[PDB]
Amino acid sequence: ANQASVVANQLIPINTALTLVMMRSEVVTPVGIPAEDIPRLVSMQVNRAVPLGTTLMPDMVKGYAA
Repeated sequence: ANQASVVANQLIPINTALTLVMMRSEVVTPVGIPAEDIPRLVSMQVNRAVPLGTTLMPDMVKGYAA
């Protein structure tokens, strides 16, 4: 139920280091990367461009392992 995920706050381009302005927290379905992981994601890279409003999933971030 009320578990919040990391959602793209702007289009995130491929192979670009994640910054805090790119990530917001939102309750969405399906559930993606927990919103508590936003600090851990800073400077990690996505392996695909992520459109605005997309829920970040584990498989999209290079090197991510919960």
